Amino acid sequence: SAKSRTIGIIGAPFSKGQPRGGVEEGPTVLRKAGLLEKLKEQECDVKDYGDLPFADIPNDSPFQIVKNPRSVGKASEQLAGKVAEVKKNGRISLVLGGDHSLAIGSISGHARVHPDLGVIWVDAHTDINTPLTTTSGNLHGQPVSFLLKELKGKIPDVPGFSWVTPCISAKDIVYIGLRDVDPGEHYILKTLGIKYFSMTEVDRLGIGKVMEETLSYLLGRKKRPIHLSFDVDGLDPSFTPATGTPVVGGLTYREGLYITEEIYKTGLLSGLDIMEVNPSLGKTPEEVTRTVNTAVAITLACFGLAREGNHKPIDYLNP
Amino acid sequence: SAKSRTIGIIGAPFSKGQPRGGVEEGPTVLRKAGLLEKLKEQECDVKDYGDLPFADIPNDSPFQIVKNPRSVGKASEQLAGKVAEVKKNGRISLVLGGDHSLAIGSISGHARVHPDLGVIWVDAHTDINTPLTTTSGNLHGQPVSFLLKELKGKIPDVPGFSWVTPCISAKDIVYIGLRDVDPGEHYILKTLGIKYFSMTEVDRLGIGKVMEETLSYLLGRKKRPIHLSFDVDGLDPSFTPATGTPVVGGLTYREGLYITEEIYKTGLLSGLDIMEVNPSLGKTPEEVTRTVNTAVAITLACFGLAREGNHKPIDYLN
Amino acid sequence: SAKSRTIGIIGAPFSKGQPRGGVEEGPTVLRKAGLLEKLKEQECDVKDYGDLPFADIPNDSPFQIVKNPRSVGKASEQLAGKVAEVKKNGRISLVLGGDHSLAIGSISGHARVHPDLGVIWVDAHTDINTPLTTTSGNLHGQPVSFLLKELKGKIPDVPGFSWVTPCISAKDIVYIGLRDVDPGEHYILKTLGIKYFSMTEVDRLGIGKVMEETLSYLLGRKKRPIHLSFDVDGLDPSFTPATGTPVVGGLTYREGLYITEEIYKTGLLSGLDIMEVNPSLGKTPEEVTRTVNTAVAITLACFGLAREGNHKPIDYLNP
Ligand SMILES: [NH3+][C@@]1(C(=O)O)C[C@]2(CC[NH2+]C2)C[C@@H]1CCC[B-](O)(O)O
Ligand SMILES: [NH3+][C@@]1(C(=O)O)C[C@]2(CC[NH2+]C2)C[C@@H]1CCC[B-](O)(O)O
Ligand SMILES: [NH3+][C@@]1(C(=O)O)C[C@]2(CC[NH2+]C2)C[C@@H]1CCC[B-](O)(O)O
Ligand SMILES: [Mn+2]
Ligand SMILES: [Mn+2]
Ligand SMILES: [Mn+2]
Ligand SMILES: [Mn+2]
Ligand SMILES: [Mn+2]
Ligand SMILES: [Mn+2]
Repeated sequence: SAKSRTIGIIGAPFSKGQPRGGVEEGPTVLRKAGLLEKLKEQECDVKDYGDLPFADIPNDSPFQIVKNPRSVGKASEQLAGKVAEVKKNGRISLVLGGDHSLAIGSISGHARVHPDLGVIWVDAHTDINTPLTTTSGNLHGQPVSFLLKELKGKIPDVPGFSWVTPCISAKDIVYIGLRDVDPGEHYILKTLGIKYFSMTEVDRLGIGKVMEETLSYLLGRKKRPIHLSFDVDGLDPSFTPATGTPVVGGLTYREGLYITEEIYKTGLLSGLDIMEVNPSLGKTPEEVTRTVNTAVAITLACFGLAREGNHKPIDYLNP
Repeated sequence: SAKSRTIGIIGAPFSKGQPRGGVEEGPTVLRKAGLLEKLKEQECDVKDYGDLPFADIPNDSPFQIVKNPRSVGKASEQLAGKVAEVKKNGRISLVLGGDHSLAIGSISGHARVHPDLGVIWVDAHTDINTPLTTTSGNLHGQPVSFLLKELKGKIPDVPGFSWVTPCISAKDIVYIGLRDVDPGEHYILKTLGIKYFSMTEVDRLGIGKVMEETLSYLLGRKKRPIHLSFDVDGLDPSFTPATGTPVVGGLTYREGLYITEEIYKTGLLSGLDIMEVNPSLGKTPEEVTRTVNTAVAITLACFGLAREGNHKPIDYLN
Repeated sequence: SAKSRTIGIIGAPFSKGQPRGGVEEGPTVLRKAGLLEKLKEQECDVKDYGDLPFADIPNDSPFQIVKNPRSVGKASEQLAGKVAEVKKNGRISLVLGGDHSLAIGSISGHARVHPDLGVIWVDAHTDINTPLTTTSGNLHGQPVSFLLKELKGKIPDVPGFSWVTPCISAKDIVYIGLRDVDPGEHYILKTLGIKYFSMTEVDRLGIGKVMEETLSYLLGRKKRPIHLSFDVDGLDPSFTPATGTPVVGGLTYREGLYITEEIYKTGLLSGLDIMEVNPSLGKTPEEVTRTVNTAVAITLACFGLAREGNHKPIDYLNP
């Protein structure tokens, strides 16, 4: 199959980045929904590397207020190794989460094989809090801080993160869907001059202009791999309610599909994260099914499924 | 009343273009909602040509996988005759469906009186499958194939369709709202070079640019008649749930009203189809009422009802 | 605090401008939701002038079809005096309604201190019916007609309104969100040549272009105080269902936040009305809260709360 439709699926059943149980069932519910089968139906070369075990770390005291540092640290270190293995096999790494702290490992591992990569971060949250700016202490709101080169000297020695080396510069990341940012995070976002399209920008410009600007900002100088880190809470909770930190006034089902359709069209998608699907956080069994279906739809669009339609290079009027 | 406000209403209680029962009740639920009365309230000259009787064809064997060919063929043939009669009487034909296979008859009947007409097709689906590309065999998903001049020779001899003559060229149709297109249909669109605004285009451009481009593509050379074929599943199932083939991520209530408001403003609406309203597919009685109300609102906008407001040519302050 | 964040709160528990009971509980439910506390949390200087006592007028006969004229007349006369007092104290007047007839008093009282003010009217309705064009006889659908200078000679001697002097010209008002306009109102709108962005315009242009044009139309010549009169039914009933006259196809939660965010950014907000919140019209206990939370969110955006985030002028990376 073509490069843009060759896929290495990694299940990352991990939850200790945040306090709500159930996010570790994300790989299980996404698979049961028939993700692998639906991708193979759209001419994809899919290989399943299974679910990473993430063996228990019973002795994992907090670093100041930062909860489960060694667990989050080790899960991300093993994900890095697995993502790098998938990348070396000439496959787009498809990380099924799991909480967004796993992005430390996903982007790090991807950058080991492709150091020139650019990040598109779809989320309601910046996840750029450092272990010292965080007020919650939940590492799922800190991944970007461990990855940025400009934040070196501002990240303290956190147990389980000594393997981490900042791999991305402030200029190679674009945020889309922002609407819930902490004071410390907003300060980081402005002082470093990170490119962002909050909900305000999406409202002002329209998702067409947002995507046109996002892709020109990151690819204008030179074509390079794209790493899309998709947090389902980035979409409005009317489409993805079964998630840990939902915020009203989010990206629509259409905007979510438009972002992913545009990234596919570049033929440069190299890494993908489908994060924060928590099937225990539905209010009804339908809310869970609605979130999973939306997450599956976003994923299919990342690998070629277009609303206008798709067809094989054959004559349909004379079979 | 003005030409843009003179209507000939045709009831088309037909369902055999698809397998789900209840879509034949569409003319009944749209009328009960007070469509005729509400149109007369907005200074429309309304003439009701009634509901067409669709006689049973008991031995209507399938053409390959294509279900009920003679039934779908005869219903359209009847609709074509009625639409032409309405058009000759200087009226805008308002077809109350019924499934989308009735578009074969609606557009054919309209083209007999106005051959230079342009088609605006609002829908989640292209309905351009031919009897040979179709996988479902449901005729409601093949009306455009029978109408296109470029597909002459690609349509086999289907029982009940020998009266059909392709009346529209690939350059005379614009699609709005596409989000569920079959491989064969996508091939047809691309090879014939049909103009389309799928949900991707609506997201990219905005409905303002979509309409500006749709109307310029069609009338740019000179003014010509407009046939709007409105399938309620073109709109999102949060506004029109009571329909046979609903697809998520659809046109909003606002986008639907914006398309119809822009078409009204041209004063060139000559034919209208309000299709696929199925009152048996509402999960609650409210889902049915919501779909009917949305369909009625779309129809009123086609004949002048504007969100900014409307007023009679009199002095309201004196 | 900053002028744009120095606020004076006025409670206006009044309902006799329409026939549905409960809209007088609007100030009570908005306060209970913690509006004052949330504003002080975003560095606002908040002063509460309390709830205006609206004494009963037992012998209130209708003027033709116009219901409760003296009651509506006296309530706005009382509000005008209070708004003017708040304005003289160098504060942004924040009127918590209450039905939209109170806009007669809110805009009048504001114009006594700032006569060059511009009005942004966020609503589904024009509220421009005169006491003679109205078919309902409900004064909350008439405040604009009492305020316009061009409609002087067309407003009859209505009991309780002799204190009223038209303070705004047709060129000084912009409508946003219109979708339910009476024939008489549409005639007034067109004959006077009032600037408006009905839902048709919002769909055509996008809220970005709508706001850019609204602010340019009013502030292009000279900076002037902005009076935002926000009726919650201007937003779609999926966000504000607990309201008297809901109309489908309204402004989204995002569009509402975008309008208010843009008005804040000018630093020229001088008067604000949060009207038609009726907690008795919520089909479930959930519908009231949704409407209330939405109204509180709109208000916070008017005084600085931004979706991209906010931060204090301190170095967060080096405390
Ligand atoms: N910035 C947060 C954090 O934990 O740092 C604050 C938060 C808790 C209270 N208000 C929202 C959650 C947010 C982190 C979001 C992490 B996510 O992976 O879902 O983007
Ligand atoms: N192209 C379809 C067909 O029946 O040909 C296939 C369909 C069934 C399963 N996938 C979508 C329905 C579609 C026909 C749509 C007809 B309609 O009037 O609703 O637009
Ligand atoms: N123009 C109205 C009026 O009473 O003037 C007519 C109305 C009643 C039935 N149809 C809509 C209500 C509208 C006025 C609404 C007042 B409001 O402040 O909520 O806009
Ligand atoms: Mn996240
Ligand atoms: Mn998030
Ligand atoms: Mn159709
Ligand atoms: Mn359809
Ligand atoms: Mn109002
Ligand atoms: Mn209103």
